[PDB]
Amino acid sequence: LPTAQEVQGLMARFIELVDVGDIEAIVQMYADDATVESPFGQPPIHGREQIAAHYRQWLKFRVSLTGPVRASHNGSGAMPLRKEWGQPSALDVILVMRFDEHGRIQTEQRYWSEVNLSVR
Repeated sequence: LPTAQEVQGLMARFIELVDVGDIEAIVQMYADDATVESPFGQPPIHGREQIAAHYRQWLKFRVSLTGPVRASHNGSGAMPLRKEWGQPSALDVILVMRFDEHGRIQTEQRYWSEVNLSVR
């Protein structure tokens, strides 16, 4: 499993990739059978093709870290971020990721809902 420093690096890079919107690079950071859990109790997204399709649908956007990555010794980490984007809207999110032996995202948990949305 990646160390804590490696997890920090990985999750930072993930943010960069989402910010530029490089879908292929994003998808490759995920394990081939990765699972992305939904904060809405919808079915999880499973596997690179579904993850790709969802990132393609999902992607006019700015994503940034609002604070340091919190890395662990168990190959996982959590980070706070803000997504910004007709009005000036923001969404506050926390992402939790568990990585496999190859430094790829094995599982992802996403924390946010409408209460974290600000339309201003």
